[PDB]
Amino acid sequence: GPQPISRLEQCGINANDVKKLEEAGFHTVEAVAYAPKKELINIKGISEAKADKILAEAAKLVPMGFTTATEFHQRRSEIIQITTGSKELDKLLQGGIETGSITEMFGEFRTGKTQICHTLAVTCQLPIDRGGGEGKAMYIDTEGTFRPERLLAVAERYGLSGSDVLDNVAYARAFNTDHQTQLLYQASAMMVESRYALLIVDSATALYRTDYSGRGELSARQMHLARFLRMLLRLADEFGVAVVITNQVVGNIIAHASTTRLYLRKGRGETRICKIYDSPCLPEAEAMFAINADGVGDAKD
Amino acid sequence: GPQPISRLEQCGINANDVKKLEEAGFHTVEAVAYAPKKELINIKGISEAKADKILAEAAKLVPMGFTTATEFHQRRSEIIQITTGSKELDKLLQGGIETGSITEMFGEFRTGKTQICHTLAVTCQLPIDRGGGEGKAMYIDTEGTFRPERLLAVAERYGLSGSDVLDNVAYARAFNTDHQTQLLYQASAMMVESRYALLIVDSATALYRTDYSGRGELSARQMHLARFLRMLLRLADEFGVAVVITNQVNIIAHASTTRLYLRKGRGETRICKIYDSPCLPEAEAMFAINADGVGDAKD
Amino acid sequence: GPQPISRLEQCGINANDVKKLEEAGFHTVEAVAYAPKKELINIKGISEAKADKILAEAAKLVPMGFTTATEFHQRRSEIIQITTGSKELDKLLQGGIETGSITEMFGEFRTGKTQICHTLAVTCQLPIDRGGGEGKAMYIDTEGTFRPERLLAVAERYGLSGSDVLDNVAYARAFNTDHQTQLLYQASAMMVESRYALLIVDSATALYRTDYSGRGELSARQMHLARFLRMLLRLADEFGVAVVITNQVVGGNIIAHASTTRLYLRKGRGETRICKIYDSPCLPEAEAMFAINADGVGDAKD
Ligand SMILES: Nc1ncnc2c1ncn2[C@@H]1O[C@H](COP(=O)(O)OP(=O)(O)OP(=O)(O)O)[C@@H](O)[C@H]1O
Ligand SMILES: Nc1ncnc2c1ncn2[C@@H]1O[C@H](COP(=O)(O)OP(=O)(O)OP(=O)(O)O)[C@@H](O)[C@H]1O
Ligand SMILES: Nc1ncnc2c1ncn2[C@@H]1O[C@H](COP(=O)(O)OP(=O)(O)OP(=O)(O)O)[C@@H](O)[C@H]1O
Ligand SMILES: [Mg+2]
Ligand SMILES: [Mg+2]
Ligand SMILES: [Mg+2]
Repeated sequence: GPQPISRLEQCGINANDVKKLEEAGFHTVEAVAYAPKKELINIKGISEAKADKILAEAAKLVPMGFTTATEFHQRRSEIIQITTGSKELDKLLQGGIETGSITEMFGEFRTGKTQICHTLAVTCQLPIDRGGGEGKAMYIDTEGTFRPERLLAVAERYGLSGSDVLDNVAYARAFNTDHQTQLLYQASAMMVESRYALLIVDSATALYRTDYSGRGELSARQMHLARFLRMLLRLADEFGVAVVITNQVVGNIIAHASTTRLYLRKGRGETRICKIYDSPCLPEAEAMFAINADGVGDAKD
Repeated sequence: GPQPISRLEQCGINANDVKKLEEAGFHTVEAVAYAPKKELINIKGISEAKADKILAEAAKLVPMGFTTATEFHQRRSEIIQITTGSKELDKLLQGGIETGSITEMFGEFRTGKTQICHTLAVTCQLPIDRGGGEGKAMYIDTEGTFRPERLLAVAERYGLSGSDVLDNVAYARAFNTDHQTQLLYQASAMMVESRYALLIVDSATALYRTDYSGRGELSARQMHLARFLRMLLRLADEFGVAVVITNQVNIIAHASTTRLYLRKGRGETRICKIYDSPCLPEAEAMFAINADGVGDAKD
Repeated sequence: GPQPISRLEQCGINANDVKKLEEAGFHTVEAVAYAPKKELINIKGISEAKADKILAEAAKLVPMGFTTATEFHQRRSEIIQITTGSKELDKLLQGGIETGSITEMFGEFRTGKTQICHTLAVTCQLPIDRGGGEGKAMYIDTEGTFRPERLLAVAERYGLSGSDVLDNVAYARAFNTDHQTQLLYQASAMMVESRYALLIVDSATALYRTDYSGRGELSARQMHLARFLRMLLRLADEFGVAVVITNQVVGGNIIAHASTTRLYLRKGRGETRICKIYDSPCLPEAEAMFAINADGVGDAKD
């Protein structure tokens, strides 16, 4: 129950004003309730009086009162944890990737940040009883490393139709930072008509280094990156989907944006070691995994 | 003895005018005595004549004369200090978190600002004789980092019923600065029916960076934050509860009474340092983050 | 279908402004859509208003919306894979050299970086049904190791006219880094009038060590190399040709994401050589052995 924006018109908001909200980026009742007063006023063709009518009726459908901690604890029992393909890696995450939050994977090059994303892009279509999310996947690529054939190998592992998996994965390559943020506007509208479960941005920081290379323009890219991260957190709270982003390390804005940070480093041979950095519920522990032809699997020395 | 506002009606003020004061945020005689003349005039449906009647009769129940330092010293002896879970950390605070004042914890990410809040959200329910506050907990979250499972582990450490602990913790996530301030209005009404002891805002500065990002709007966000901090100080003086806020790293200079700096040590160990304080000396203390909550370091 | 830049003039942009885009390096509508806002504004005689009209109308011809994974799978199915001459080496690359992307071959001296380039310079002229690209070859040399006689021996192996093979190979030796980058401007104009299929730069890192030898100039050569690498990746997306560069490792961290497939070469017994794949999004870490024969790069024959 994400409260479609069409129900906001039933409260009293005229249908023409709803069109302005959809083109602005708001497609749910929870989105306008998330927005302050200044967000609706800045929209073209919306006065302060019209903004107050939206916030009042939006709070009726989505209440924001105080709830008991035992109630929010039961809300965590309804959270879906997507498997990563490795049993030892799933134990490290106390179940898997938590939906509705941003997960950051920072590590050296060639470690396997992109490989983990391709594996998760298929496991989200798995049934919920098998550790999936029963939703479509969304892959935003910036390195040119997207390979649909790698998705077919993961589908064969769990016995899913490779053709149906590719039909449920949306792909788009961002050419620049302005294009990278612009793709999120189309992403919000697509998640309203169909159910998605995973949003992948690989890489989320590559385009911010090539465009703004000067020293006086450092504050400019930080303003653009902060605005890009805020839209990711809004989409996570809006649709309850898992957000996975990659970062290349040879960065203080992705501190509070990410809810769970993962550090990847290379081990002996094809084995890799993963460690949890920042997390509110998971303890600092490590787990070993490997990168096989079937995707991300368990280590087999 | 904070003089509830119901006694103000007994002096001569009609009860209907008192209802307008409660909807504004004033629920005690000390609260309306705290407010100047301009605060009551700005309230809808209150004239200057009605405001003068309130302040005059409020001074009878709450006098504003000079008192001996030994008398105010005994009033500070009644202040409750909530334990933090670490014995070395409790010694640093000369007892623990002081109720009725704002405590700010500023530090880098992953230091443990949220972990201290979850630990204090359970230790505040302990009996006062056991180092608690004998009151419910209130958690206002802005990062999405609230974990009820962390509260259960701390409750099992001190031998408390996990179900009863979750029933005594109020949780609400603020989506923006306007929503963050709006939650305090509901918070004041909840503290009237039941006794609370701790108010947590994590983070108190995160939403003020996401909403107001421009440069021409810099003066606007400072006015909204200053008004938010004054409401926290008003709630602390009104109900005598502890206010704990986190900040990720000038307006919170005089607003905050005790500042705590957190930095990471080797492994799971953490180091805490006191920044600004009128009674606590500049000292440091070491603590750890265990599965049972915030405990002492054990090399 | 890369949408040539001449179609951008049909939308409303005057043809004279399009001429400035060709002199800058943009020859398709997908190229100006690839470029951000700052790239077009920095060009002499182009204002922000003219740049906004280009980017807006370019998005109309080349949409930048989300596509199904099955659609991008068919886009990779249309990519031409040029054979390397060794059957075991072609199996290692899941087909051959991928066009439209940069392929790096880093290895010690005498391993065979130059020999592989000469072999690919002839196999690209083969028919696509025979594993070729049906396009001309372009060789940018920096070591003075270009030998047309090696091209004639490879042409005799595949039964091609040696005279016609030499007529379809463009050669130019870069004397310095500034000359190395300047040759790419001439390369873009040549690929518009005639069809090319392969661009070879051997070596792509030799001139950046001899020219910039000081320590205070280290940050200067990295800016020039990074700008040079971006132009190679842009030409690959623009013309859909394969880009092969060689590097001596006694590599750089800037060619990390720029290169799509890295190959490591080491010497075996005799004339045999061993090849290994380093970084790749689709190819697994595996090794393959090959040899250097008089006919070019062939399979190992103990
Ligand atoms: N088909 C495959 N089968 C098995 N293993 C593979 C396959 N393809 C790639 N790998 C392995 O996965 C790794 C790929 O690393 P990856 O491309 O994910 O790095 P990355 O984190 O994306 O770095 P960057 O994005 O900065 O280039 C390689 O080291 C390789 O060993
Ligand atoms: N179950 C657990 N057992 C032991 N330690 C834990 C457990 N869960 C979390 N931790 C530790 O507590 C820390 C949590 O950091 P925390 O989330 O408090 O940072 P923070 O102050 O909220 O930073 P920010 O709010 O700016 O993101 C982690 O570094 C982790 O090592
Ligand atoms: N006509 C030929 N017949 C057989 N083998 C040959 C012939 N010509 C050259 N070779 C072999 O090919 C190899 C050439 O190595 P090559 O010049 O490709 O090294 P490289 O990778 O260019 O090193 P660098 O360019 O860094 O000096 C020689 O070792 C030689 O044995
Ligand atoms: Mg990658
Ligand atoms: Mg936190
Ligand atoms: Mg060579």
